[PDB]
Amino acid sequence: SGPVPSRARVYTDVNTHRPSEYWDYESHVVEWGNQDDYQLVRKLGRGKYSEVFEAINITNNEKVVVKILKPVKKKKIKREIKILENLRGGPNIITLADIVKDPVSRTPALVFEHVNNTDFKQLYQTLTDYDIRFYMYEILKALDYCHSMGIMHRDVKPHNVMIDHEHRKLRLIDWGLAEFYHPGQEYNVRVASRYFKGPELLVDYQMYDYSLDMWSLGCMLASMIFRKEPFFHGHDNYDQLVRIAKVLGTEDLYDYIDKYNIELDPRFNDILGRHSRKRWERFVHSENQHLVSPEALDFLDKLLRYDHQSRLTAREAMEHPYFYTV
Ligand SMILES: Oc1cccc2ccccc12
Repeated sequence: SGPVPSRARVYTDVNTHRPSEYWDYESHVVEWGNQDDYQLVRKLGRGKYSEVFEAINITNNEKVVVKILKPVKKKKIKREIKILENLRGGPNIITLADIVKDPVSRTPALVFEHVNNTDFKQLYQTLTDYDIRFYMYEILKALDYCHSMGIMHRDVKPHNVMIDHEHRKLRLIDWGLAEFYHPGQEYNVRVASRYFKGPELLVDYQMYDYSLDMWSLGCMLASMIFRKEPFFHGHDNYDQLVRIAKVLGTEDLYDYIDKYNIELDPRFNDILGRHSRKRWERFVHSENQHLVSPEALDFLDKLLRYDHQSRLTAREAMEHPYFYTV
């Protein structure tokens, strides 16, 4: 009679005991300042619904980042602004400094604190075993904080992790896919980048929680310690699950779908196959052995699990021996 329900093991009722104003983003009143206080300097990047610029606040001569959001869908922006305002000031959370509109275009624009980002492809080659442990712990601080605030990022990936390595500063950015956790709520599974999508989304199990973020974090850790980017290299959403199965075996996938009474899409019939559970040590090679340790492997094993309930919470992850040196 449908799928078996599930709930978060931590911060389960944090939003339930909160007033609706905190999580009712649809009712949140957004007030837009004048963009004339900001002078655009140069374009930094371009997203599907966003153009990002480096800018100067002409009232204090401070550099900022301006995200000109394309009004593809309102409420989503309301959701992102409400979440950004709720988390504003939290450890390693990007600071939303202002919300503005250009007088002529009337285009919505989010103003963030400036982060002097080190290129990922440049970072990935200079980071030591210590650096990986350090930055993973910084990400866990941001995740345990937003989960405690009843929020799941739902888009954890390297490009959403901004690091100023010189200043050892880290920020979790892009909260446009983030959502408020409400126990028993069925969410849209079309979230996260393919490589970091958790098995719950690929099997279309809508009653997921903060643990989705812990799966994505595990994908990042695996790519970093094994120097294989991405780790689960799917070519589509269907193939992505097949790639997870090629490492965690097809036995636990059926155990997981049976535990939650999940109906597998017929598209999986001819592509899924039969696979065995691999030892994490099989991914160790000469090029990555300086980043691997029994602690790192035990920690990874406890994040990359089919069962979202069985994964370490961000708070449990922070207590792992892998972080004793931080
Ligand atoms: O050093 C790292 C550790 C964990 C995650 C990272 C994400 C981006 C760039 C570097 C990272």
